[PDB]
Amino acid sequence: AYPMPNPFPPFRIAGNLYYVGTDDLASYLIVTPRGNILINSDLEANVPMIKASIKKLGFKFSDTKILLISHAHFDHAAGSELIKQQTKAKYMVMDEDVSVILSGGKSDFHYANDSSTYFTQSTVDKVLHDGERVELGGTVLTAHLTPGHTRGCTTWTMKLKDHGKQYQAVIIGSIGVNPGAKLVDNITYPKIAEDYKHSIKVLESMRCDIFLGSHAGMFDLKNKYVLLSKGQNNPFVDPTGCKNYIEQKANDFYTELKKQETG
Ligand SMILES: [Cl-]
Ligand SMILES: [Zn+2]
Ligand SMILES: [Zn+2]
Repeated sequence: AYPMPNPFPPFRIAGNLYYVGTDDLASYLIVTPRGNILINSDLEANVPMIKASIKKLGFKFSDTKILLISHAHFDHAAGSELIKQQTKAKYMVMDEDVSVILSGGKSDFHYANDSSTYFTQSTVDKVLHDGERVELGGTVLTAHLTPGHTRGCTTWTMKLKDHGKQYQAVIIGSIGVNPGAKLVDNITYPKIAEDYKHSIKVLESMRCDIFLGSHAGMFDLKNKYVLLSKGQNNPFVDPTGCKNYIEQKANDFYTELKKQETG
């Protein structure tokens, strides 16, 4: 059973990007004059928490115009149908992950036969592609296809202005290798290893100032939030941590590949 995340205080990360997630599953709110964009619906049990966080910041849940996700796995997309019903937000997903979203996880190349990983089925209002942009009220998000973890895992990026300076925010979708995933001669997802390697190439050459991810633990949410409360110069601007994390996971992939190929 996936550990139920604990509530986390919502806050502004930089520019018009706010954190409205939990102490684990990370969710983001981009506020614009023409509505807001929400990233990651998390677990069903988390929807009320996400709505509450958005309202705590002084915004309206009803102003959610677009719903996005890091990748198609229950812990990041299970609550999407509820959010669509409750806000009428337009659901946009990377083409490669659409099948999983429509089938509620039944078509998952790895978890197709694990009902504990299934989630409510939902329709995709707009199919996204590598490098496509999502724009609203002047804000521009770019969807980067960084496959492997899921066929259509998306790494979202955007430029934020903070304290007069410009910073590239990167929400790493995930390039982690889940326990059991087969990297060699995968029957259902043959290009899995090839995809991970492509993601490593993309991520390792990607400008990254404001380091974020689908999971709080990826970018040290807790400690950075504490520094933020202490009033430190945006502790979320962490290009060094981003570089190191990407390299670490890139190496974690090769460690698993090595294990599967020679262990
Ligand atoms: Cl990790
Ligand atoms: Zn996942
Ligand atoms: Zn996850």
